[PDB]
Amino acid sequence: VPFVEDWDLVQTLGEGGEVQLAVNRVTEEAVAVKIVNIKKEICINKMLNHENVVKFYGHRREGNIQYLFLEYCSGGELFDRIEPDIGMPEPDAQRFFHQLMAGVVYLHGIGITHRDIKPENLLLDERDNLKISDFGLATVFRYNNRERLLNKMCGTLPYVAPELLKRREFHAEPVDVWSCGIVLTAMLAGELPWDQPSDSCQEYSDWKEKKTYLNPWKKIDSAPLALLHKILVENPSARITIPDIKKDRWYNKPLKKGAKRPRVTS
Ligand SMILES: O=C1Nc2cc(Cl)ccc2Nc2ccccc21
Repeated sequence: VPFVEDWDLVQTLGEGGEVQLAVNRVTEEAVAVKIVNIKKEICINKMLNHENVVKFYGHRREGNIQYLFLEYCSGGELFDRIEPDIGMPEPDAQRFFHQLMAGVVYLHGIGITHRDIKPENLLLDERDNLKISDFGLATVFRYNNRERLLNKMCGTLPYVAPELLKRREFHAEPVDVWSCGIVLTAMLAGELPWDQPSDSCQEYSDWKEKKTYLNPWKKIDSAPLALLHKILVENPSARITIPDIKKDRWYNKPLKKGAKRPRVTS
C-alpha cells in the first residue's frame, strides 16, 4: 500500500526536544512522535508491553535527530483532571490509582523503575485509561534475579521519597510506591503536601507528627487517608509494598460504577 509510511505532524503535545501528534496520511491513525537518557529510553521502551504503559511502536534516526513513535493518549495528562485545591471525585481517583498500581506492578515485575511518577507523566487514552509515560529517567533495578541498589538523584522534589535525600543507597520499588502516594494525595486534595520530604519542611514535619486536621489531609476521607498513612512512611523498609496496597480496605472499597453504557426503557 503506497504512502502508508507517511505521517503528518499536526499539533505540539509537549516540550523538553519536543513531542508532536502525528496522523497517518492513508489510515488517519494518530501516534505521538518524540523528537530528541535516549539510548536507554529506546532500550527500556523495547521491553514494554502493558495496557497501563504508553506503547512503543519503534524508532528512526535521521542524522543527529532521533524519532520515537509512541502511543497517542487523546485524554491528555492526569494533571489536568485534578482541580486545584479540590482534586477529583474519590471513585475516579480510585479507578486511576488501580490502573497506576497495575502499570507499576508490571514495570517492577520486569525489573524496571520509572523514577519520575507524577500526574504530568500519567496520560489518559480516549476511554480515560491511565498510561505511564516517559522512560527517559527509568532504569533496570533487577537483572538475572539480582537486585541493584540505586544511588542516583532522579525525579521531581514534591514526589521523591525521603531516603533519596537522606541515604547514599536505596531500594528502587519503595521510591515508586512513595510517588504513587503523592499522586493519590494530589487526586484527592488538589494540592501537593510539601516542596520536598525533609525535616526542614514544616508541612513534612506536621505529617510525621500526624497533624491530619491540616491541609491537604483534612480534605481526604479516613479510608484513603489510612492508606496514605501506610504509603507516606519515612522508613522505606516499613513502607507498605504494592502486594499489601492491593489488600488495603479503601483500595478494595466499592465506589465506582462501570463506564456509562447506552440503555432504553419500556
Ligand atoms: O500522548 C500524549 N497525549 C497528550 C494529548 C494532549 Cl491533548 C495533551 C497532552 C498530551 N500529553 C503527551 C505528552 C507527551 C507525549 C505524548 C502525549
